[PDB]
Amino acid sequence: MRGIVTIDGPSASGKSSVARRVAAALGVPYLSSGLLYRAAAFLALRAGVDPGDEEGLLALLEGLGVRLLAQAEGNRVLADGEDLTSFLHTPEVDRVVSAVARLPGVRAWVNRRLKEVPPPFVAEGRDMGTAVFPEAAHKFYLTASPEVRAWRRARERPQAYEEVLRDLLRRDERDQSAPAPDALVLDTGGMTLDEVVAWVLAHIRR
Ligand SMILES: Nc1ccn([C@@H]2O[C@H](COP(=O)(O)O)[C@@H](O)[C@H]2O)c(=O)n1
Repeated sequence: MRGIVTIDGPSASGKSSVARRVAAALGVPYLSSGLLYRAAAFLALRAGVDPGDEEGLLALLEGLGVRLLAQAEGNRVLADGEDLTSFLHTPEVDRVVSAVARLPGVRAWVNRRLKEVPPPFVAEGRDMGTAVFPEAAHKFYLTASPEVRAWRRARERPQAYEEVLRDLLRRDERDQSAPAPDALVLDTGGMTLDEVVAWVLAHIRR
């Protein structure tokens, strides 16, 4: 695989772990777009800025040279040389990331970073196959019910399914990229993620 593979889906749909596994199996990097949005949210929080000031947030993001490091075991984000990754998959970031992800300048910043990487790679996100790499040769979209998404997210947070589901449902209401028209759509509530990885790899290697 010498081009680009995109794997998009809603939160906790499995696109991150599937992308990491598919990429490892192909011997190419994977790019987690969400980790960049999480980093922008975490930095805006810690910086004490009003995230509605896009100009100031973008000066902060550009000034700290925030960069995505693709490592086979999992991506890392460094800001002024500091690895922020351990602070990004937390309840506070989950709860505020939507406020910065909707800012056009922040999406442009994330997309610029991603579009810098030389192919091949597997990129995962919400809109990798639609907004960022519409030319990708292999596109996949993973669907998942709110219930299985809340169950998976709860496994990785202090909160339980009951609360996570309420949170995800309110977030869903609050906003969206649909699958790309040429993406293979797979529901991760029917197939196990191990089966999804195998199925995605069989399509890529054909
Ligand atoms: N391509 C992407 C990836 C993530 N996001 C935003 O980043 C937030 C975090 O990403 P994750 O569900 O992939 O970890 C998402 O909830 C969403 O707000 C996005 O808006 N577009």
